[PDB]
Parts: sequence; C-alpha cells; structure tokens
Amino acid sequence: PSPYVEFDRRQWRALRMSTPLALTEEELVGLRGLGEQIDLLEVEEVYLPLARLIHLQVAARQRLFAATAEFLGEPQQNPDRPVPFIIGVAGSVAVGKSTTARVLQALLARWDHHPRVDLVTTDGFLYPNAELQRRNLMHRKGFPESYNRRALMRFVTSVKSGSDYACAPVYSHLHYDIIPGAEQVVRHPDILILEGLNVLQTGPTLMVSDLFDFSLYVDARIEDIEQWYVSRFLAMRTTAFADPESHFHHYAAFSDSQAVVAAREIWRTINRPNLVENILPTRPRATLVLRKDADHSINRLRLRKL
Amino acid sequence: PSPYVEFDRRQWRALRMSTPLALTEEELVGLRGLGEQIDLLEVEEVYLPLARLIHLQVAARQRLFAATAEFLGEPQQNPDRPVPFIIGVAGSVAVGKSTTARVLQALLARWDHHPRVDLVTTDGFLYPNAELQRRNLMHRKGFPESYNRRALMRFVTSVKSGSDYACAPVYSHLHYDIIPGAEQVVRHPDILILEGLNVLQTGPTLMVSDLFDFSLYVDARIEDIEQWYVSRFLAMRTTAFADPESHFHHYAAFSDSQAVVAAREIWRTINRPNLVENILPTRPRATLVLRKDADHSINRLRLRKL
Ligand SMILES: N#Cc1ccc(-c2ccc(OCC(=O)O)cc2CN2CCN(c3ccccn3)CC2)cc1
Ligand SMILES: N#Cc1ccc(-c2ccc(OCC(=O)O)cc2CN2CCN(c3ccccn3)CC2)cc1
Repeated sequence: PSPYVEFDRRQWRALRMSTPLALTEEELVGLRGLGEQIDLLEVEEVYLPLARLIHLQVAARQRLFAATAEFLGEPQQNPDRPVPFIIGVAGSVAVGKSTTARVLQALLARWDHHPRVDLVTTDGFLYPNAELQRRNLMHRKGFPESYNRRALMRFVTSVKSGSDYACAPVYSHLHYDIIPGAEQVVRHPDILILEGLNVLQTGPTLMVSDLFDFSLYVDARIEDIEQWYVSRFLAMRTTAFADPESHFHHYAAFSDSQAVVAAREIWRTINRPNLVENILPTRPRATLVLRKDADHSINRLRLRKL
Repeated sequence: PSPYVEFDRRQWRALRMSTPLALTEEELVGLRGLGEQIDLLEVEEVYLPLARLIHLQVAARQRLFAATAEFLGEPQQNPDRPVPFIIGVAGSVAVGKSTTARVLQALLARWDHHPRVDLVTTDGFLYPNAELQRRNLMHRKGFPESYNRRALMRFVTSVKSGSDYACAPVYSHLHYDIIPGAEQVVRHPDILILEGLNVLQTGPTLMVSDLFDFSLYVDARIEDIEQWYVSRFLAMRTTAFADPESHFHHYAAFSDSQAVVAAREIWRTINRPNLVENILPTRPRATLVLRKDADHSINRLRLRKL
C-alpha cells in the first residue's frame, strides 16, 4: 500500500470520466504554438483530464475559503478573496517542465472560477553570473545554492499573503543571465504556476513548497532525458548559439558529431549530477507524478490519495 | 502583509460565529475526564470554534475525495473512502501540546462526518534508552536523531496510504522508556492527530509533515515555558519521582530551592536548546499557531489565509 493511486497510460485512457468540455479547435490552434513539439492527443487525453482534476481542488479551496469566512462572520482581518492557489512543477533540466506548465496555464484559465493563471519560473531567482563567479558557482547553475533562496521565499510568501502585487526578476535564456532591472509583476492571480528545478526542495528553514497547494513532478528515465538534452543542444546551434552576442557562440560551429560529445559532457558534469543529488529526491513530495516515455508521451500517472 | 490572519483573545471571543455552538451535558463531563485542571471556558470559547474551523477543512477534503472519484468514474485502483485526515501538533516540551491534542481529539469526534479521531505521539518512536546510550544520545532525548525517523515515516505513510491497520510503539512517561512489546494500533481513523516535538521538522528525505492535511504549533514566550517546566518538575516530586522504583526518585526529596536549580539546569541544557535549534524554526510551517499567555490561556491565533 502506497500514498498514491497509479494509472498507466492504458488505464488512464480506459476511463470513463465526466465532461465532454472538449477543445474548441480555435483553442487547439493556440495550443500548437507553445513550442517545442506539442502533441495534441497528449492534450486531449492527459492534460485536459489533469486540468479538470486540478480545477476540482482549486474550486474546493475557493468554497472552503468562503465557508470559513462565513463561519468567522467576515471579520475585518479576513481577506476578501481566496489568496492565489499556487502550483509547483519540478523535474530535471530538459524534461519539459516549461511546456507542461504553459499547457496547464492555458487549460486551467478556461474555467470562470479562476481565469487568471500566472506562470513564473525560478530561473529569475538565480544569482546573476557575476555573483555566481564570485561564489565559485558558475559550474553549478541550477543547484540549490545557485538561487537566491531568500528572495524567492519573499516572492512566494508575498503572493500567498494575498498582496496586491509581487515582483520577480527575469532571467534571459539567450544571454544566460539575469536581466538588469527587468521584473515580472504578479497581481493576485487566481492560480500561480511556479516552474523550476528547485521548487520541491527541502530546507531547514521554511521552504517555498510549504506554500504550494498542488505540485507536479515531471519524470522520465535518465537515459531518455540525456537524449532530449543532446538533441536540444544540437538544435540550439541555429538559434541561441548562432547569435554572436551569446557567451556560447563558439558551440555554434561544432559539427553534429562534436556537439554530441560536448552536450554529453555538460550533461554528465552539471545536469545529471544536479538531477540525481537534488531533484530526484523531491519526486515523492509531489501531489502528482507524470512519467514520460522516450518520445515524450506520458506512460504513467501517480496521484496522491485524497 | 503576511500569509496568516491574526486574531487575539478578545477578537476571537467577541466574534459573530455563524452557529450557536454550545457544548452539551455530558460534553463538559467527558472533558473533565482529561481534566488535569483543563479550563472548560477556554475549551468552549477557543478550542470549539477552532474545532469547527478544522471540521470545515475535513469536510471539504471529504467532498473533494467524492468529486474526484466521481470524475474518474470510480476506478478499481481508487480507494473507496478518503484516507485519514492527519493533523500535526508541535511545540516545545511542556508547552501543553498533549493537552491541546487531547482536547481537539475530543471536540473533533463530535461531528458525524468523522466521529473516529485517533491520537498518536511521536514519543513512541524514540529509540529505547539502551539504543540511546549506545549512540551517545541519552542527553539529547527529543532531539531529531533520538527518534527512529525511518519507522515513524513508515507509520504515517501507512496510515496516509489507507491501510486497515498500522502499529506504533508505546512510550512510558513514568519510566522514561519504550515499553517492550506494547503497540498502539491505528485502524483508518477519519482523523489522526500526531503530536510531538519533531512533527513539523524538515529533512532531505520525504518528511512526515508532507503527509499532514493540517498542523498546529503551540507557542509561548521561552521564559514562560521555562516557568512551567520548573513548576512541573517540582510537582513531579509528588507523582513520577515519588515512586522509589523510578530512576529519578532521589529528586522527590529535593526541596524547592534545590529542585528549582535541578529543573532549571535540565531545561538550560536539554529542552531549551532543543527548542531554539529544532522546534522554534518549524513554527512558521504550521497552518495554525496558538500562542499562550504566562497563565496558560491562549492570547493569539495565527491562521494561514485560505
Ligand atoms: N562553468 C560552467 C559552465 C559552462 C557552460 C555551461 C553550459 C553551456 C552551454 C549549455 O547549453 C545547453 C543548454 O543550455 O541546455 C549549457 C550549459 C550548462 N547549463 C547552463 C544552464 N543551467 C541552468 C539551470 C537552471 C536554470 C537555468 N540554467 C544548467 C546548466 C554550463 C556551465
Ligand atoms: N543524559 C541525560 C538525561 C538525564 C535525565 C534527564 C531528565 C531527567 C528528569 C526529567 O524530569 C522532568 C520532566 O520529565 O519534565 C527530565 C529529564 C530530561 N528530559 C527527559 C525527557 N525528554 C523527553 C523528550 C521527548 C519525549 C520524552 N522525553 C526531554 C529531556 C534528561 C537527560
């Protein structure tokens, strides 16, 4: 006996679930352009059933807010509306957290109950490169210490406080660094999805995940993720690395053969270690685990028993 | 702003409650049954509203369980009832956790939604004294390493998994040790309260607090708790120390001045620093912080915004 219900892909299909609520095919157009390669059978069969499920919990939280407010007899100090409902998404680099997030943000916003869904990445809570160097941390971008954990805690606290706005820094993926003076403003949305490698990580402190209301871990075999990371690296020669402005411009010129070697090395020495030591252990802390096959389709869902 | 709504004693009392919540006959009589001078006015005016508030959360989760199972068209692999709803109670030694937990267990059981409330203390997961000496830990009883954290985790997991039964060892407070062979057997209660020093503690592992649905931290000025620790020691000359079988019998004969010195020293060297290092830092992880006045009465409630 486990604290999770487990459904393989066959079983999850083989239900028997409530709504049509099916997708408008004007919305399926908007859904294609959240690149990389968005499978639409994935959305219909997995992410929409998932979104409905999460809506159940967001709705339950909303009613419970109201029932409690009513029991307390709407006192001054009680807030007027439920505080944002925060979802965490965790997983290895290159597992597709970002895609998973953008898809859930688009689906969950379809309900009248909670139409304002914000998405923030913890990438903005990285120390700037300058500070990273200063701490011997350039080879460890994405490990726990490479984030300003205090600032990140302040951000989420403030959001969960129900404050009017909350500012986050913005990480530029092209420049591989924080953007000086850039800020993402967050104004008490109904849901906030928080995406990052570190969002389910433990701490002697209070940690951000104490402020979640739901969390996903996006899981895959480690071999499989390596393969995605390599294919991604080679593809970046055309785009990120192509700009002569990039610090990683010199990778643009590597042949396929040599780029594979370079990818696999960066994998082995930064991300794979980060995954095993720090990311994988936070997996059993997620409300829902999604295991993806080698070709990106979800082959197993684990869901905490309610 | 803050993620807690805050009421003090007056505000909480003076509130327009949406029910005539009065305790019955019969209710007060059975509550005198725990009545190590339990203040029944506090029980009616503070604990009962609090119990009602926790009830709302239990009933919301119970219905979510139902909405969710209905949505998945109740699959064979889905459980047939909500798993137990688990409540942590933490705080300093001699802060009154155990009283607070027993009172809550009595008040929560009165709803038909969940008449079966169990109570377990993490005291039962301490290593036996013989294992403690073996580890140079006799002087750190109640520090985190003094518990079999693995067995404790297995216990809470098993209950949150929905097992028919789960066992926990049993601690004799008068003999200061585990009772060999004793077991407390928990059988899918509707609600399980888990009381202890360490219940809200962090670990790199999946920790027990990951399995709670709600948690209490019982708070007080550190000075006050010392005063109560000292008084309780003096009072113990008459109860626990009075037995000449006891390992601490010799304390029964110490007079007020010496007993104060002895008590104050034990506090300064074991309990106080356990509180500062390991217990105080978990306080912000709780859903509800109850803070008691020098005279044991609750004077502030901080509740997490919904
Ligand atoms: N020293 C050193 C030193 C030198 C070079 C690199 C390096 C070069 C090219 C890369 O292109 C492939 C890609 O970008 O996938 C990737 C990396 C390493 N990654 C940087 C982004 N990191 C994170 C992690 C979390 C959030 C944002 N960013 C995770 C690790 C790394 C370290
Ligand atoms: N070495 C040593 C060594 C020797 C003696 C004592 C000792 C003697 C008499 C005491 O009587 C006063 C009282 O009982 O309040 C209290 C203690 C210390 N406390 C024992 C209970 N401990 C815990 C903690 C969690 C759960 C249960 N128990 C917390 C620390 C302590 C350490």
